[PDB]
Amino acid sequence: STGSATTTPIDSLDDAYITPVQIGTPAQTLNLDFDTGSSDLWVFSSETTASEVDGQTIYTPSKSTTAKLLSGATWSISYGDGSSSSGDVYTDTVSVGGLTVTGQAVESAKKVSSSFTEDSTIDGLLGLAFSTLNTVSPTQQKTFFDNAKASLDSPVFTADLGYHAPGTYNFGFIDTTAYTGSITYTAVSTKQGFWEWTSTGYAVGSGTFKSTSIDGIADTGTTLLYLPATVVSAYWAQVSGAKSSSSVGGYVFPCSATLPSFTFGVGSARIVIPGDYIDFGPISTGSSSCFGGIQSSAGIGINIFGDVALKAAFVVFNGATTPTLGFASK
Repeated sequence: STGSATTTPIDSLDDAYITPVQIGTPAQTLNLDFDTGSSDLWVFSSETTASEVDGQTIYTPSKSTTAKLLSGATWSISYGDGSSSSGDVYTDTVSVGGLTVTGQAVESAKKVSSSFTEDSTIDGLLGLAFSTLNTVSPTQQKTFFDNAKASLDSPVFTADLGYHAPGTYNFGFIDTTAYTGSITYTAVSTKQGFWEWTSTGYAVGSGTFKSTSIDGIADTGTTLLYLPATVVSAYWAQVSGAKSSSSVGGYVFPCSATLPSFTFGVGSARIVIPGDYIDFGPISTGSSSCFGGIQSSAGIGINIFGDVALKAAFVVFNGATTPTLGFASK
């Protein structure tokens, strides 16, 4: 089997991407944030505290003839941005782009933090990291990809995120029309539960490539590119007026600037992020200070190849017995 679904930016900055997902019988379609940095499929629901729902579409398990309470199971998750959610668990039929999994754990939110309530466009998350990170207790549950894998034509999914435009998540096949050149594959460590890999270096603009190993995660659920402070300083030093602002929470730059590109290495190959992809717009409405799309990872503990980096590439998440990551230009 295969599936193919379009993923759409939630706003004009590509702050996140939503993909329609069918849950239950008859189908209830929710728009979920596919997140290769986590491993829980959770949704706003008929059980979510009413004051914490503000415009999201909800899953109502009592209206699904295939929903079954997973008795005793609870979940609770906290994300790197400080947001969180928790609740109980049903199993139900879940389909993405024509690919159907029966018995998928659907984690129903009883509580969500303010940032989820405040984002009316995201109805939940669909985790695509390794199932060892799934938070369901006392019986850990499998991701949608893990459950689908055996049925797929090939044990892979691909992320093809657009810049200010829709893109595609494919399951079970590699669309050879969706990229240019060849795909360069690189090793993955699953020891932390992430799609963790080592970039071979970077360049700023037209500058020379610096060969240096940068360990990080491929994370579709993170907006920006978080890299070591040395790398980030070298980038922003090429932008007149750019500075790190403790009050804003990162590097800012004059909105009048033209940003240089940023290149990262994948083996001997190179992915170029155009400068425009690094512009996240005014820090507040009407400001002439703009927020940078490359930020320091120094306070995180891990480097994160988020959407800013991933949307410059066609990315293969290869879930074979030894997982690997593939990157192609497009």
